Amino acid sequence: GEAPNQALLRILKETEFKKIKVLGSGAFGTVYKGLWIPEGEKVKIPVAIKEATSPKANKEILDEAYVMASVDNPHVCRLLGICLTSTVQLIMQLMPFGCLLDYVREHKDNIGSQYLLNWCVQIAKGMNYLEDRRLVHRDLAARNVLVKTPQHVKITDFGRAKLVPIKWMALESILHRIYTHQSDVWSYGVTVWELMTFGSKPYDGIPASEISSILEKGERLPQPPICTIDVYMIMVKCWMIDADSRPKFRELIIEFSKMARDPQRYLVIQGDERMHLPSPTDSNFYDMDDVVDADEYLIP
Ligand SMILES: COc1ccccc1Nc1cc[nH]c(=O)c1C(=O)Nc1ccc(N2CCN(C)CC2)cc1
Repeated sequence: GEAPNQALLRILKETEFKKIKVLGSGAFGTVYKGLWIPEGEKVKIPVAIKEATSPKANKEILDEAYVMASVDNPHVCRLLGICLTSTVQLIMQLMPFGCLLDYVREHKDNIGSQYLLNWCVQIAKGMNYLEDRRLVHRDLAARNVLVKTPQHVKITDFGRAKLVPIKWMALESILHRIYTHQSDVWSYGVTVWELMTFGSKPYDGIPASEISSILEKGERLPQPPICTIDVYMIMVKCWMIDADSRPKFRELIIEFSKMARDPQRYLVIQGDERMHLPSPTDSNFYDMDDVVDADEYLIP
């Protein structure tokens, strides 16, 4: 029926890696900056470690590990391994610039049309991969897209991924709890809106209980000032009542790619092209000796 999931679950030793500092915290626990130096490989891999102990919380963190180890794409956050301490630790690739939501907010005056459209292509690619792997994300947002380098973003948070965030949810999802890859398209449309507005909160001030009826009436998120009808039309198509009428991720890759070839024709930003963002060809962009990124460190 279904193909056997031959993914390898890597078990890392507590002594094999160290916690440098705290990146962010919440209700789940906390995410630490860290370094992983495996066995005797003469490599230092920059990592992010996701840390009360209870049997049900450990099932939830192990389910997230299962899903995360069962993915491999340049625009998806893969699980490097797990550490079997009192409470299970998830070891993932360090995405130094953090989430895209906080990134667009903090760097607005330096974010141009090329970056914005390149991000859209990259998220669509990552999402289309999840669709190929028959994986419904169920929590796509600009807060769940991480920045490796300003020119490379990846999809994260598989704590909801299967084979509530109302303001990102499709109408069928709010009303009937139906989650399809076309419901992820709605969440993608909201994500694009989050980027195009440089981090605005969707339906700000409106309570989540009012959203259901608002979408039912025919109301949608407004057109960002930088958005041409071409880009907004896409966002709107992601928000159709008929899930089948919404675009497919493979089409979103195509659409945003054509636009990324001539970004100034599709996004009107004041002082565009003269805008600068960190590049791997910059001064002190990165002990430092023997540091390899996880994307270049393959197999045990
Ligand atoms: C799976 O856990 C997550 C779910 C949703 C969003 C983020 C994460 N955490 C992950 C998961 C994997 N890799 C990472 O690097 C992270 C992560 O959060 N990294 C991360 C987060 C924040 C930062 N700073 C960016 C600059 N800012 C001013 C201060 C914080 C740096 C790295």
